[PDB]
Amino acid sequence: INTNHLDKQQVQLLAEMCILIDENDNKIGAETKKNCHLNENIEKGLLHRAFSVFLFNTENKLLLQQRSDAKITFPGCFTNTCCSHPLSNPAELEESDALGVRRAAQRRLKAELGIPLEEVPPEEINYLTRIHYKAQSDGIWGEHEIDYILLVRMNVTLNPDPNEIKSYCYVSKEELKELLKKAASGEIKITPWFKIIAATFLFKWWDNLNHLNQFVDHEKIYRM
Ligand SMILES: [Mg+2]
Ligand SMILES: [Mg+2]
Ligand SMILES: [Mn+2]
Repeated sequence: INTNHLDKQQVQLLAEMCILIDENDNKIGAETKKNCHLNENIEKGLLHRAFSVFLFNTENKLLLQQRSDAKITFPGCFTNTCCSHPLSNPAELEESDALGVRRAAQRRLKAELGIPLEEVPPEEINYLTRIHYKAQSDGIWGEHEIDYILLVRMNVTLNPDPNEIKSYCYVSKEELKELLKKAASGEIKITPWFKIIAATFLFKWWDNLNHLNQFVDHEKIYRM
């Protein structure tokens, strides 16, 4: 179907090749971003690899973004720092130490937020665990991913792309709770994966930013 009612820069990105995985995060093929995000294809079992970054500054504030109205899935939605997909190329397919996803994150942090690659090298990105989830944006578009959860603690310089991001802000624990109450009462919108992680893992990790190890689980894929 017909992507003419949609933003041109976003549409171009639909040609990007994502990693098709089985339910255990083993690579099984490669498919365009567009096909990976059609509900019709997700209903046929299509599942791709993804990542979510949560970036805290040195005041321990979480950087949140609001997705531009240009985004094809979940526009206008408040969400964690940066999400995307590792590309089906040899740089980002690399599975040794989840290096391919961490490289993908660094790349998207630069593309979405204008964060210089040097400010967040792949070593500064802490891969915690993975979550499997399925969620619809509308009738046509949706998500089905095993999402790599990445944490960064870094003071960064921002110049975000207005095509990707409507607004952004750093929040304290209490300010996010306040924001999550506005979401629950329909005053703003949040993405389904951010709701999932906020309800389940986020505040536990947040309380323990110095000791993130007890949370590192590279074996278990959490099913939400
Ligand atoms: Mg994104
Ligand atoms: Mg290797
Ligand atoms: Mn996706």
